[PDB]
Amino acid sequence: SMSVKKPKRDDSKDLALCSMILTEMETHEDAWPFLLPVNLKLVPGYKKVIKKPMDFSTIREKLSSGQYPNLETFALDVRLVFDNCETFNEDDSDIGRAGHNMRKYFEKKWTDTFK
Ligand SMILES: Nc1ccc2[nH]ncc2c1
Repeated sequence: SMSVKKPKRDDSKDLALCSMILTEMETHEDAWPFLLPVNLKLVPGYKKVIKKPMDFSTIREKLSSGQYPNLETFALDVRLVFDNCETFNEDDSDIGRAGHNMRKYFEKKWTDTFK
């Protein structure tokens, strides 16, 4: 509270570390459904169903331009990619499996790096 400061974690390396994690996701072989925005003109249903589209290239642009206030907002956008994937794809599909794989991959990197 006012004038009562909690010790806080050193956050000076957060930007660099999120960038490295995002690089590892960008170069994963199962990243292909997530590298660019879904084409809302060509994919039926996506625009109406998925209220907040997100993809790795958009996360990279936001990270590179100071649009994440902290590392938690970065993780929220990453998880949004995989939550959108589950909403729109059957678990059994190639894209559905890719999303579950990438989520697992991310969360381990996240835990190992920050927790
Ligand atoms: N053609 C095609 C098939 C499955 C898809 N999931 N998301 C986009 C998309 C496009």
